[PDB]
Amino acid sequence: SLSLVDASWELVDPTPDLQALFVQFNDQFFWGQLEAVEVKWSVRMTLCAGICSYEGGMCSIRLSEPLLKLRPRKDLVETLLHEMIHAYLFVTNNDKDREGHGPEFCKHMHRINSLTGANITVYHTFHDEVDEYRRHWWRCNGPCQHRPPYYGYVKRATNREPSAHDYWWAEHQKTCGGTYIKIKE
Ligand SMILES: Nc1ncnc2c1ncn2[C@@H]1O[C@H](COP(=O)(O)OP(=O)(O)O)[C@@H](O)[C@H]1O
Ligand SMILES: [Zn+2]
Ligand SMILES: [Zn+2]
Repeated sequence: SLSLVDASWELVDPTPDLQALFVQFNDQFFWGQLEAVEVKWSVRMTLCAGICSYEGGMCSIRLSEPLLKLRPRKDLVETLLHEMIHAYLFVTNNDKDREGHGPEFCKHMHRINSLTGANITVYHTFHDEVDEYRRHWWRCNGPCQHRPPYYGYVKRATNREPSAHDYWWAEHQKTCGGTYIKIKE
């Protein structure tokens, strides 16, 4: 069975094996196609539970140890599978939907949920979180997408774009110099 909803889905895993999960899911759900993709824990990241970075090539996934270590297994697994769908669309040159999570995303999302009983979702909060999260997102198109601890992200409560108004702006200009493309609000 490919079912993931077992006894232990709603419970914290003190010793997750992220590499093993990746290998398993590449084989079971992505037809082996994610060979070039790598997956790492971050002990530093907090703006996102999960991210991808694409060299535009090699694809990287990062999972937030701060946000996931104490959460139920299901949240690690659903976050990882969400990121692997983005990775798959990148690897297969099928990431041309206008939306972040357009029809292509929902096909894999819906399909993997069918196979496993999981609930991968198009939103990037946890199912139990309330509505007190920042909705306006930018991502830098410079090298800092790969750079810890923000991976290019800026998440704000209003449409307040990254600018010289920001205390960190001059630094980012020197250390990256990329431009902040609007994504969430
Ligand atoms: N040097 C940096 N380069 C790029 N982004 C940075 C840098 N320093 C901070 N940031 C951005 O600023 C955020 C921290 O801002 P914060 O101090 O929480 O104020 P705000 O209320 O504007 O979010 C980070 O999450 C990241 O998006
Ligand atoms: Zn996503
Ligand atoms: Zn940048």
